[PDB]
Amino acid sequence: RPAPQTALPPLEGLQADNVQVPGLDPAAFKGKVSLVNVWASWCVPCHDEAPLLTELGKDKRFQLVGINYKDAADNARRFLGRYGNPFGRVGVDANGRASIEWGVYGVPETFVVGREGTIVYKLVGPITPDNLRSVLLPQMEKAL
Repeated sequence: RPAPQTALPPLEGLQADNVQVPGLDPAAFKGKVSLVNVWASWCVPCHDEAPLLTELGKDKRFQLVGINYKDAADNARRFLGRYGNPFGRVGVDANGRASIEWGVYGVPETFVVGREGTIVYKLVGPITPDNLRSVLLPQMEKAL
């Protein structure tokens, strides 16, 4: 299905290369292979998976998008300062309403969005070394 057309404001004060990281504009999916991760600082598996996303963010073939779910800004900024920020865009979903449009049961969940802006794969639960290497990255490469 087409990715939901949800627009979300940014996480104020999150910077990359000395400029504010933008929020989520659904036009950003077209033409790219994107990973969309829905996370919160209070979520236990979200901590477990964070260092794996920081590494994946080094791979410039892909766009990484974060949806910060039901999380206070100070805590979200602490989280990304602790583990690093792998995301090129971070949208804040303070009330969870955008995540319902994405079909999110709880955090974390991860989606792969292809060049046509459609959802080609979903992972429920944390990214692990095994599902990164042998499930998610293969699907992402196929979508290129």
